[PDB]
Amino acid sequence: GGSHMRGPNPTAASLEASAGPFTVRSFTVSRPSGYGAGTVYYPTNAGGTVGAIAIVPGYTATQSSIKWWGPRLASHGFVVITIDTNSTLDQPSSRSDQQMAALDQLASLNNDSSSPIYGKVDTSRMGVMGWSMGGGGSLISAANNPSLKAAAPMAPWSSSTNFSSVTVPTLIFACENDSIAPVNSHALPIYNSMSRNAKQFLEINGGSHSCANSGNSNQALIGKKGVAWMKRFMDNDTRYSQFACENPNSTAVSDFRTANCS
Ligand SMILES: [Ca+2]
Repeated sequence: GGSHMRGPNPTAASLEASAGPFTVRSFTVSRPSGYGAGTVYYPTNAGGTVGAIAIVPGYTATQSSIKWWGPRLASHGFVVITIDTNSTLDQPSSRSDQQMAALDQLASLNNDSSSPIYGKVDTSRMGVMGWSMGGGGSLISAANNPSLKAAAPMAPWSSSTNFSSVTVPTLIFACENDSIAPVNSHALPIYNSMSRNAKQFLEINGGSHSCANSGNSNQALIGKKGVAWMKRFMDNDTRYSQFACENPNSTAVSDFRTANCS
């Protein structure tokens, strides 16, 4: 598909800032199809079509826990939907279905001349993210939909750790002191199961289960890595290779691993 480069050349400082290069606006989805609710964040001035990312919260949680990713990613050139699930008690498989339904709705709104994102989406370039059970659902989405270009589960919770089938580039954020989805029985065995993909594991030092959520104390680092990963793999943009693949050399990181990254 070639590359899909948007925006000025990245620097560490420009990726650690809270606001990327593009102005962002948002709207709530009027008739969500297959999920509970969504807010769509989009760049007004990206200079070309951009890929789409759907983000799912955790069990009992709402969009507030994942909201910060909307403007953070959209401002670098992505259409991002943060969803609420049909019920906040939905399990990971249901969360995956709703995540994929939200991406499909972004593709439909791209066809809709009355939508703010009419013609703004390259619907062939999509990614998945989520927290906790939504991170589990993101891994299910990636396993079931290898056409996805990237995945970034955060403090994932899953009953099964075997994601050996996944071929999608996957960045797993983990939280060192997680007591809800302990790293040793969730994020790390999940990470080790994947032998068929580019992958990365970033464990946040001292982090509780909410360490990648809105209001976290490491938005510079986490946001830099999330954006860099999505830019590298959703846009095929090798200006981001070093940022996506590098050990961040951060006292904020207690464990860093990566494989097959370029
Ligand atoms: Ca520590």
